[PDB]
Order: sequence, then structure tokens, then C-alpha cells
Amino acid sequence: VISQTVRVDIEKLDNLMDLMGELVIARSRILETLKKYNIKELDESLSHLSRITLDLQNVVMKIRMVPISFVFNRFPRMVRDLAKKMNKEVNFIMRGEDTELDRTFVEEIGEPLLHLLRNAIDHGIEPKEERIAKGKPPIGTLILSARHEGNNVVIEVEDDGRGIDKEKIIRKAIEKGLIDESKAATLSDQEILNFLFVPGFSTKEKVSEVSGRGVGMDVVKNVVESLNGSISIESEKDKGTKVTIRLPLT
Amino acid sequence: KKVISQTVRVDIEKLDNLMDLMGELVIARSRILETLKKYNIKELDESLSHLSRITLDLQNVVMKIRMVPISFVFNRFPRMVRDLAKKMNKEVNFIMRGEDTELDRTFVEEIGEPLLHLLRNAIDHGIEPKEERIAKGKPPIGTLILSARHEGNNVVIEVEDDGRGIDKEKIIRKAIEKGLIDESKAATLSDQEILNFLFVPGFSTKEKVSEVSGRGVGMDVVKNVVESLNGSISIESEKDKGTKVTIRLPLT
Ligand SMILES: Nc1ncnc2c1ncn2[C@@H]1O[C@H](COP(=O)(O)OP(=O)(O)CP(=O)(O)O)[C@@H](O)[C@H]1O
Ligand SMILES: Nc1ncnc2c1ncn2[C@@H]1O[C@H](COP(=O)(O)OP(=O)(O)O)[C@@H](O)[C@H]1O
Repeated sequence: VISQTVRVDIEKLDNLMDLMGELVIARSRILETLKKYNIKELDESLSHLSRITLDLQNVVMKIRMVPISFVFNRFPRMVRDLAKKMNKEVNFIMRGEDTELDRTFVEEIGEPLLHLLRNAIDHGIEPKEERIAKGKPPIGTLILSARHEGNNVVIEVEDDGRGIDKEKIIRKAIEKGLIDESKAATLSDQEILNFLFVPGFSTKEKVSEVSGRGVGMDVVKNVVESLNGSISIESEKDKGTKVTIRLPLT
Repeated sequence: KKVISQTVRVDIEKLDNLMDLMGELVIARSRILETLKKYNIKELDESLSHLSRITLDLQNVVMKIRMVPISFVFNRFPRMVRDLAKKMNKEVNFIMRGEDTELDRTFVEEIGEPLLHLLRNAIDHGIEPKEERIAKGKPPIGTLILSARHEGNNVVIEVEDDGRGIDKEKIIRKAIEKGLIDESKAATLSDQEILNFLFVPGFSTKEKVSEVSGRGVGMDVVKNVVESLNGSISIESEKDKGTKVTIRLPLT
């Protein structure tokens, strides 16, 4: 009878990934050197080596896999704290905590999600008294969801709050040389909302920028795109807002 | 700034797949050089040297992670002992030392039953009943000691009891009956040579040898398991002192 599986520490995985990278580099310089030769079974000897390195890396990536709980678990308290600090009442729900990602993806996607969450609590959800007056459920609900679907990983943040004012976006868009009135009426809903990812889409204020990349919504897309992922927004007045983030799953 | 997470853990099911692939990786290197012999191309060797450097460096730390302390088998022993000790009605004072000494995981589950066997031995044939024990002027309390430690590049596992010891003469005379040796040859035998008869496949038993199995319970298969890990096993037994079995396993 047997007792199972084993704990390691980062430094080893760190040391492992370093050599993995060096292995990739070395394999590439070999293929470049012998690229001039056209020998038949030399190709198969090289292709075999590549196949090994790939399958070797492919296993490493399966070790890299990590539950998104590492980040999600930090949230319910922060959402709780943010809610009362901003004088709001929110019912916060997490779904798909078990969904597993590459370790790199998880320790990147953390801050952008926290941002989107704060956005929902701050600008999204109306004060309780306003919700009751409009016929909406007294307490706003906030859903952070992560699912394995297709060959991608889909993370969604959804709220039933105010929603986003598209006209305010369009007017600001024209306010500083982006479009005019004519090419404004030709815009789909999503590409209107896509203005929010423009660097410093300004109703806010200038920022002096140190040590980082940026401050707000333009950074979310930046992080997502650094992971070769995708992002867009759905919203309409007095119904709610949903941000969808898709990440390539390997 | 980034966001912090924690430390991880993983299974061995694909951890052995690393070694398997990396063991298959060094093969892929040589196969290239060998196909570089047929057509004679030598200017690459600087790049193929790093591959050996990397694979080795890779091979080391890939296996350097799978070292786990020995308490993941040792801690299931003490009540696997006390229950069969009373099963044979004998008292055993079980003591484990060096439980925090570590070795490869793929070893510890294949070293498990052999260790259990040596323990089962020491209880049964090793430790004599208390009446016989107090009649032998020995302390009435039977003390069985399981031990593990670092020594050089090897891990030393020791199962030591204080029992009747092993009758070396019974071994010699049994060996003479089987025609392995005779009195002339037996007179020159060292204690190691004598005890090594216990590792002879059809020696220490009266029953199972010819057409029964390839798999049997005995000290013969215990040795095979040890050197299936490319290790070494040794026995030391003084008479009425006790029996001390030693297993040494490699590292790198
Ligand atoms: N869930 C949501 N519902 C309503 N409006 C939202 C929203 N998410 C963002 N917005 C709007 O988009 C504009 C910009 O968001 P951005 O993320 O760049 O701002 P911010 O960095 O100022 C967040 P904070 O309040 O956390 O400082 C907001 O100022 C708000 O008017
Ligand atoms: N710790 C020990 N003390 C005394 N005798 C032992 C010890 N271990 C093994 N022996 C002797 O070695 C013989 C072979 O044991 P083994 O090969 O394990 O199978 P079995 O225990 O079924 O005989 C036993 O008959 C026993 O007399």
C-alpha cells in the first residue's frame, strides 16, 4: 500500500524552467546550423529530437497548471472591504474556482480582475435606495466566473448595475480627434465600448507614470494581450455590464 | 507590479515521464551524432556539447525534486508492527531513527515491502519469547530499531533487533546438504559468505523453488528488489546479540 504525491518548491520549478528555455534555444541553433544539409534521415534524427523537447516541455506545462483559486480566494474579502468603503451593498459570487491555468497566467491575471471587480462595485452598482426605486433587486449581484470552454479559458465579470453610458463615450471620442458624428452612427455596440481600452480615455485625469505600464482599463487589455488573450465588454443602461476575458489554454 | 500566489505540488505520474523523456533525450542526441558519422559533419559539436550540459543539468534537478523524506513509508510501520507483534504474542519496543532522511520517491514504495519483510522477520524469528529471553539473561524487552541516514552519496537503511541472532551453523550444514559446499570449503567461509546463502533463491526455504513462480516471499527477492534500484544489501548477526540488516541506495 502506497502514500502519494509530492511537494516541490518554486526555485526548483524556476531552475527547471530556466533550463527548459535554454533547451529550446540550443535545439533551435542546431536546426539552424544543419539547415543547409538536405540529408533524408538526418532530418528524422533532428525531428525526433524536436519531438522529445516538445513532449518534454508539454509535460512541464502540465506541471505548470495551477487552480485559479490562488487568486480568486484573495477576492471575497477585498470585494467585501471595497463594498462598505464605498457605501454599497453587493452580493458577490465566485464560480469555477477549480478551473486550472498556467502558473504564469494566474499570477498575471490577478490585478486586472481586481480592477474589473472594483469597477463593478464603484461605477457599476447603484446605491441600494436607487435600485429599490427603479424596480431592481435591492442588492446588486457581482459574478466572477472562470470556466474551461473550448480550447480557451473564459473569465467573466458581470454585474447588474447602472451599465455604461455609450453616448458619453461617443461624445468624448469625438471631443478629441477619434471619430466624427458621421462615423459615430456606424459603430456597433462593442466597438463603442472598445474605446475604454484606449490609453487614458479621459474623463479622469493625467497620471505621472512610474515603475509600471499604466493605471486603468488600457492596462487590463495590455495584460490580457501579453497572455495572447482577448477581451471585450457587453452593457446596456440600467441592466448591467459583463466583461469577458478569453485566454489560450495550454 | 506582479501579483503573488504560493508554492505548488504535483504527482509522480508525469514526474517519471520527465525522466523517461529525458532518458530518451540523451539518446536523441547520440543518434544525431551517429548519423553525422555516416555523412561526416563535425563543425557542430559546440552546440551538441551544451545539449549534454543541459540534459545533465536538467536530469539532475528533474530528479532533485522527487526526493521525499522516508516518513511517508516509515509512519505506516509502527502499527503494522504492534498488531502482528501481539499476533505472535511478543512484545516489541519499536524505535525509528533518521525518519527525516530523504531519497527518491520511486524507491520508497518498492522498498516498502522489503522493509516490512525484514521487520516481520525480526519479530518472528528474530525476537525470542520473553521466557526464553529472561532465561538468556537479556532484558525482557525486545527492541526493534528501524533506521535511515545519509552516508556519502548513499542512503543507509538499517533494520536492527536484539534476538537469538542467526544460526550460521544451520546455514552451513544446510548448504552442505544441498551440495553447494562441503566441510573443507565451509571451514574457510567468512561471516559475509555464510549469510549470503540466505540470498540464494532456493536456500532459506524448504518449499517453493522449481515450478511454483518467479515471484515468491523470501530474502532472495528482497535482494533483487534492492539491486533493481542498483543498490546493495548486507547482513550482520552475532549469536544471541541480534540481527542487523543494511540496505544502501544511490542518489546521483
Ligand atoms: N462595470 C462598470 N460599470 C459602469 N461603468 C464602468 C464599469 N467599468 C468601468 N466603467 C466606466 O469606465 C470608466 C473607466 O474605468 P477605468 O477602469 O479606466 O477607471 P478607474 O481606473 O478610475 C477605476 P477606479 O475607480 O478603480 O479608480 C469609469 O471611470 C466608469 O465611468
Ligand atoms: N532478523 C532475523 N533474525 C533471525 N533470523 C532471521 C532474521 N531474518 C531472517 N531470518 C532467518 O532467515 C530465514 C529466511 O527468511 P525469509 O527468506 O524472509 O522467509 P521466511 O521468513 O518465510 O523463512 C528464516 O527462516 C529465518 O530463520
